[PDB]
Amino acid sequence: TTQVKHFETLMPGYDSWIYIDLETGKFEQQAELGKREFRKYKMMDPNYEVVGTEPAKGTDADLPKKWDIAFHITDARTNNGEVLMTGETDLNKINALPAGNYVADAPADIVVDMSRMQSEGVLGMVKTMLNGEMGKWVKSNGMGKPKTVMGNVFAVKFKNGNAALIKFKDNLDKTGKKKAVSFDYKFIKKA
Repeated sequence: TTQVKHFETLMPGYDSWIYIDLETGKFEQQAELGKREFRKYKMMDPNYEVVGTEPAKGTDADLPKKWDIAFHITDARTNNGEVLMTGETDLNKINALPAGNYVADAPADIVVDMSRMQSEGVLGMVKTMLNGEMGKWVKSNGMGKPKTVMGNVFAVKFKNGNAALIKFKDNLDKTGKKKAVSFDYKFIKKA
């Protein structure tokens, strides 16, 4: 288990991801590459008509070479990882992954384009993979309200045998106007 490391960055827009290599602390930015569906919604109902499509601009082969976890706004994805939101809130009081119910990534739609939501009630959506558990790093206070960063340490097991313990710090910049992802973490290299 490494010392505690830190990661922080201001987030890009709805059409982009950051990909974090937890081992090196480095990240790369990249657009969502998946095919898009423009959906017109009849009032927060899941009933919609398809009004447009743009083809995919790439495939998973185009993804950055080395990454463990990834963020799109507040959505989270792992590179073949399983996540458990533990009950621990002090990252200094934990140095190994506990037993429990670890959650794999599952199919999910993300919002890639929200520019025509006000004018038309249309959203560009892409079908991708998200990790539902890690997604809990921010808790909604209800719509139209700033979310709150949860204090819990998240445990992450990777297929490759590495692991991490992550505690989120911030989802906004200092002004509180711009999105961000900030956390402290310990990396546990497969021995």
